[PDB]
Amino acid sequence: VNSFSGYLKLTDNVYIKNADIVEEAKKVKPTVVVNAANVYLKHGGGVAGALNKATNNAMQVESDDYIATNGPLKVGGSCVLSGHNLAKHCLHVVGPNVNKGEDIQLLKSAYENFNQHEVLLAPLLSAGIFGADPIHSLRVCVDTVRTNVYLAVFDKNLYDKLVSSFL
Ligand SMILES: OCC1(Nc2ncnc3[nH]ccc23)CC1
Ligand SMILES: [Cl-]
Repeated sequence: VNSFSGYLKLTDNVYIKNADIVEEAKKVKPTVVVNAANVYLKHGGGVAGALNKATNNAMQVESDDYIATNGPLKVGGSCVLSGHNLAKHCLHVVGPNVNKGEDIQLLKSAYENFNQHEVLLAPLLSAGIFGADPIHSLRVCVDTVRTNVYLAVFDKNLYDKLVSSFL
């Protein structure tokens, strides 16, 4: 039993809700919130800009030190950093950016990072400003993630279409 509330069960391990991931994080304080990161951990907009703003820019400050030490992430890769006031940990995951021509096949690799954590609050990777088909992102999630994932989907109209086309 966990404290996630109001989610629709899609499969044995995947759940979904029409909500801002930032608000779900503020309410649940999950062990792991997933950020839809880019390789530079520049948290400007979308999920990343919203999470970072909610941390009063502490996420960005921590991220800049991470990059200065370690260099950029790989597309499809991830790192674990602090969750600040939103969660215990933030798993920064880089899905491919279709607008930059990055290989959508890397979306599966991106979701594989979720399997290192038993329970996660996550957005749809590569959706929104990242330019991929969100229906496809949900399919890859369900077919790749084996741990328990709670998907917060900000856009109401998007949430409605994701549910209806699933089974
Ligand atoms: O609409 C779904 C998507 N975006 C978001 N999802 C969850 N929480 C969010 N907070 C800000 C943006 C945002 C993935 C594209
Ligand atoms: Cl977005």
